[PDB]
Amino acid sequence: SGSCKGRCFELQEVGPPDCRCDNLCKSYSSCCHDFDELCLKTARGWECTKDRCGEVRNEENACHCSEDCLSRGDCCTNYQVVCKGESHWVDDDCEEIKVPECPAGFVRPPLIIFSVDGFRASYMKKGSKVMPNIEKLRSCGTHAPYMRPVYPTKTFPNLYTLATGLYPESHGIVGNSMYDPVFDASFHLRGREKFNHRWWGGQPLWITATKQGVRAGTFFWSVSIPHERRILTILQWLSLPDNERPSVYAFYSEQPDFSGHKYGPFGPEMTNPLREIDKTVGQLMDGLKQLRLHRCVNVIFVGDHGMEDVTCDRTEFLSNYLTNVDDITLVPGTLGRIRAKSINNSKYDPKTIIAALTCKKPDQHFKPYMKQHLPKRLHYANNRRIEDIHLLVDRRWHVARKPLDVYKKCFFQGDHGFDNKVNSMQTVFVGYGPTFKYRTKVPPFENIELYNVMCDLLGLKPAPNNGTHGSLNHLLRTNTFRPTMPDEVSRPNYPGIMYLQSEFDLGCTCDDKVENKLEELNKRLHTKGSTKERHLLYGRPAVLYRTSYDILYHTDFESGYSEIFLMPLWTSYTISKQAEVSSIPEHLTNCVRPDVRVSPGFSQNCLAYKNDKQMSYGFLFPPYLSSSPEAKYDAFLVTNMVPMYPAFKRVWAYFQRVLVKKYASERNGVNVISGPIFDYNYDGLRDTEDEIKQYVEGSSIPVPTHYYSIITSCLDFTQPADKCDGPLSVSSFILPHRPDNDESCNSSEDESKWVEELMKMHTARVRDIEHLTGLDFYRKTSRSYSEILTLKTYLHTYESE
Ligand SMILES: *[C@@H]1O[C@H](CO)[C@@H](O[C@@H]2O[C@H](CO)[C@@H](O[C@@H]3O[C@H](CO[C@H]4O[C@H](CO)[C@@H](O)[C@H](O[C@H]5O[C@H](CO)[C@@H](O)[C@H](O)[C@@H]5O[C@H]5O[C@H](CO)[C@@H](O)[C@H](O)[C@@H]5O)[C@@H]4O)[C@@H](O)[C@H](O[C@H]4O[C@H](CO)[C@@H](O)[C@H](O)[C@@H]4O[C@H]4O[C@H](CO)[C@@H](O)[C@H](O)[C@@H]4O)[C@@H]3O)[C@H](O)[C@H]2NC(C)=O)[C@H](O)[C@H]1NC(C)=O
Ligand SMILES: CN1CCn2c(cnc2COc2cc(Cl)c(C#N)cc2C(C)(C)C)C1=O
Ligand SMILES: [Ca+2]
Ligand SMILES: [Ca+2]
Ligand SMILES: [K+]
Ligand code: NA
Ligand SMILES: [Zn+2]
Repeated sequence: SGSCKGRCFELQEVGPPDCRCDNLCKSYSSCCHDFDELCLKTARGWECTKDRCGEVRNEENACHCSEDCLSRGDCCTNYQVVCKGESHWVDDDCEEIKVPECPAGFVRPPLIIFSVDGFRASYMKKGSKVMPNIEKLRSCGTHAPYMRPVYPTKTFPNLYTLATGLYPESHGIVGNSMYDPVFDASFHLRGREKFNHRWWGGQPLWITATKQGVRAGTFFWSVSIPHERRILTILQWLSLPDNERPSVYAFYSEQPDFSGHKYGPFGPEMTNPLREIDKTVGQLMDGLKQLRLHRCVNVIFVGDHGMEDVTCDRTEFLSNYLTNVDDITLVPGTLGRIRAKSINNSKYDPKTIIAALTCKKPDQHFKPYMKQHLPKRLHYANNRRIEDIHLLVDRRWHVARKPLDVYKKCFFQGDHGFDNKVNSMQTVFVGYGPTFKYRTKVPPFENIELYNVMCDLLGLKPAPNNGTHGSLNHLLRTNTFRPTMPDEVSRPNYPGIMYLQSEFDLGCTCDDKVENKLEELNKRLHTKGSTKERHLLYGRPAVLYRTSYDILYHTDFESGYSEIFLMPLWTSYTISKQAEVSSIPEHLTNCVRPDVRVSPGFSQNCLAYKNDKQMSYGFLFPPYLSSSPEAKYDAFLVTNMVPMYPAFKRVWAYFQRVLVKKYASERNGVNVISGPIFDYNYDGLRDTEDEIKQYVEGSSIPVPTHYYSIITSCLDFTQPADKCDGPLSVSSFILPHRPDNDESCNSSEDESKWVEELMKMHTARVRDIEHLTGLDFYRKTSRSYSEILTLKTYLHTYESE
């Protein structure tokens, strides 16, 4: 005589073999004997009808149309519509919600997270005619045109990111399928291992809430609970008394993802799943309205990822590239992860595998990487569950090991998982409620930001995460989070002229014996910082760690020079729309000049570069853009030199000689901050000096793993970058410092055919560069700090609209 009565969908999960009545009884195959009869009632379906109005409460029924259903909180959601002549929520005009309009005893507005699997961003416009409820939320509330998922653009990684504010590499759910070599265990969609708590790192919202005294409803719903029942359960929970009622709830829909896989993102069959999801939204909103909570609850309508057209004929097979294909294990599909089939195979060499997968067919539809060489914006490396070899797959394609795998399983027309900047992978965000703004459209943002906001909505302190708290304040009417700029840890030195030329023995020559007093005070003033206001538009960056460095001023650029790394941490310069490009004179071709402000012992030397047959050098401030022949000499200072592989110099030279001036023309001047990054342990964080794995031969000169640039101008491009009154515009890059161009399959062509495509692939947020350098940018603008935080999280994705 099993005991689920009274306990249907329990919040305090009890301990088996005492029988369960919650969303993980079904998932464990261990429900109390009568769960299905008591907790999954369906008799008479989900809608009141005229003839049910005022009925005699009968507890077999799925939901109720009896008089007493409201204070019980178990009416069918259309009860007041059918039996009281009330209107559907979707038929009421939008009215601003200026304050929460909540029953007494509510201590904060509840939050409902309505998550929709595979809801591609473009469905909001393309399906608007068949989703009236969703369209009301979007138009009346706060929405973005799209929301960026994390990579990989799969379900578990994304939903767990939403819950935690963490990148996959930090929370540990790095794919829908995974092998952990520490546990020696596999995580799969089908089956039970995925439930073990050691997979799931960070602190998800339901725990953050509970630890701070805020009760949560379930986040994981069994696939056997119909959607209408999930909705009714939420509404029932919302009717509980004060001391038991949760404040945060989640609803999950497996659609439109399930149908998008079968039919493709825009298959004609997709219209019905979109209508069904809208109806479910309408049920929730009508249900809240009956409870007088429709102007009390904050609702978030959010997806995990989009959906692209993918068919079994667009499959790449590794057996067409590798003679040795049976010696590897592939995690396949819309990304590839490769590891050895046996770790006892001493033959298995990842470099030979990468080499055999690189630019072998002319329109090859995947590109192989060592995971540390993946674009840093993906943040997809610092986890032992991520295999060393990664294949980034072109949108619309699959990769598989051998052809049998794809014909012992074309059944599907849709898939997802690709690079998170791909337009088809973008998803949705709408926020509706008293805490969200009214009829407001906000720019696109990343789903890692939402955890912080959900915490702000609930009055919770978020666990440490990868969002930038405050960057989404512009979504919110109140409960904004007002952070303070991080404190500078190291104050700069400001060295004057302290060394004579003969103190330097650098192996460096400069054939420059090229000797007024009007001009002599002029050069002195430039060295003392007289043009700094022009080249350092937003103040100097703050150094957020302990180190020794010098500010160096010049006519055309300013730098923060590290005595520890023997090069600039940052170099900052402004190029106006009218700047002229010039070429390096021959009296200066291999010229490098001692910097008499900086000791020989804290300087680079040219002999190390001569000796190092693989390493050459470039400059952070480009000599090509110097303002005068006198100022050009500053660009050849040893303190503006950085180590560069010759293959990388092709990239860098094209950027400096062609692209910067192009950007200045297009944007009405640009301010550029460039520098090195050292991330030898691929954790996305600045390396300390003891982490550096490579030096210029025979020297203490460390070799960067990457070079960054941050390119800022006026959002109103009719104002010049140096005289901007309002909001700013930025694009940035973190380019991999590689000794070959194997990544660029067209690299034998001229740079105008491949360098810009490389830079687009390695586009970056300012915030990414901050983590990687320990610098804080944009310290002195006339803009609000939250606006600046938004700017620092911006990613220029170079996708069409
Ligand atoms: C994105 O946001 C996140 C969150 O803010 C950032 O991640 C943090 O990065 C911090 C710096 O790397 C990191 O701090 C370390 O924590 C160690 C203790 O960590 C444990 O406890 C915490 C707290 O509850 C917990 O969060 C951790 O969770 C990780 O591990 C579990 C497995 O048990 C996973 O389930 C979970 O997914 C998570 O994994 C991720 O992080 C770990 C590293 O912590 C990675 O290896 C995984 O791949 C994955 O990315 C832990 O359970 C602490 O020991 C470290 O301190 C060492 O270093 C300093 C140096 O001065 C020293 O003071 C310490 O004593 C210690 O040094 C000694 O140990 C060294 C290492 O063993 C040893 O080599 C030395 O010789 C010394 O003896 C360090 O403080 C913090 O853990 C994570 N948090 C999370 C959740 O990931 C992330 O950086 C952000 N990303 C970007 C790009 O900004
Ligand atoms: C295959 N699969 C997919 C997801 N799923 C299932 C059942 N129910 C859920 C929904 O899960 C969530 C919903 C939300 Cl909204 C958030 C947040 N934030 C987090 C989760 C996780 C997953 C528990 C982390 C299921 O069978
Ligand atoms: Ca999904
Ligand atoms: Ca690092
Ligand atoms: K060299
Ligand atoms: Na190449
Ligand atoms: Zn899917």
